[PDB]
Amino acid sequence: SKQTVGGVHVTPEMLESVQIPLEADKVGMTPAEKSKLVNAATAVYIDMAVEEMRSRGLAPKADYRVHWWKVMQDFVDSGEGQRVQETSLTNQELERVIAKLGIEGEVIARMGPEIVNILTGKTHALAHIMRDDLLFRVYLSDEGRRANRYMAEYARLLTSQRRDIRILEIGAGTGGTTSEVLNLCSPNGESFCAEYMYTDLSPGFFNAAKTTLKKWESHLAFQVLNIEDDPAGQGFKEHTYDLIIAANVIHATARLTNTLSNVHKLLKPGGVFGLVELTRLTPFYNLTFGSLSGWWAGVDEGRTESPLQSPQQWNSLLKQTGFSGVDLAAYDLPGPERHSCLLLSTALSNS
Ligand SMILES: Nc1ncnc2c1ncn2[C@@H]1O[C@H](CSCC[C@H](N)C(=O)O)[C@@H](O)[C@H]1O
Repeated sequence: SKQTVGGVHVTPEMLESVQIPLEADKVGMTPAEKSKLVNAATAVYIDMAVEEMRSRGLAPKADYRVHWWKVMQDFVDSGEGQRVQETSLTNQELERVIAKLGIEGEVIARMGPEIVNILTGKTHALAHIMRDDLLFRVYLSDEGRRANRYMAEYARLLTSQRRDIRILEIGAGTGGTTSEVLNLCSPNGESFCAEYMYTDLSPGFFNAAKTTLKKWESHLAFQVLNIEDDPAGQGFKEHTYDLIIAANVIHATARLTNTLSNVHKLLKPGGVFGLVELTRLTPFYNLTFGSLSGWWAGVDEGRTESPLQSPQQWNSLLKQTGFSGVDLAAYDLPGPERHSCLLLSTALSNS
């Protein structure tokens, strides 16, 4: 179609058609069926927790966790729980599945039975999910690998055809997306751009990232960046970057227009914003991330069921914050059971 983004030809189909190693293929069932199941195991635990809270006359600690509780209650009371009646599992069937689901079934086995403990404050959700780096592997899991691959693939296209590209990654964390990007853009550790600014809210990640990304360490710079705050005030050079990568982070901010405006301050006009985001809430994500305070960062501006936005919503937000909107959307899967995407947008001069 000759569609271009950031000056290179790319299409949704070009990215979405890529098939990559995923545990669901290897386990191996179809994504839509598994999505039914990975989410299927969660529905059981959600239902149990809601039933247990109510029967025991318990209420959650009076903080963000009540929002989590509300979502689980609605999931059950809306009748959505029963529909998920359609899939019945004996307690034998349930555990038998989970052993096969690698990272995902495993978070369910970890977190599912701890829902009441988290709600009532007997279990520290973050510490709990982080043990054995389970949270970090969740990012590496099949759940988000395809969207990360979309991003890496676009970065490769960009860096292979254009030289001296400057990249900044927001919320790089332990480098799950980064690792995919670097592996495609610099398969042999060769220099491939003029700058890769590795950033996160917390510098605590940087040490492990350097080790994880050792093959590329001399090409990476590391700096703290709270994207909720003015980037210039944080020692960054405004409007110098050609590509910004933000995987699974932008939603975790308090006010999306403020965050996007800050992203804009970093990009050159014509610069590309690579946004990797979940497209919608699923019970599994509610279970997995809903227990964490960061999930509820947007409640004050109405993101009260989850921090997430649909692609259409991101499109509008982008247009209001100096971007072109969604130039390209690539989804992990086709149909209703899709849950993640890459959104590419172009920074526009406000002048
Ligand atoms: N306000 C903020 N500014 C910059 N980073 C933030 C942030 N709030 C949360 N983050 C970071 O965003 C990351 C989200 S987890 C995503 C990790 C990685 N991008 C991946 O996809 O695999 C965390 O490391 C967290 O520290």
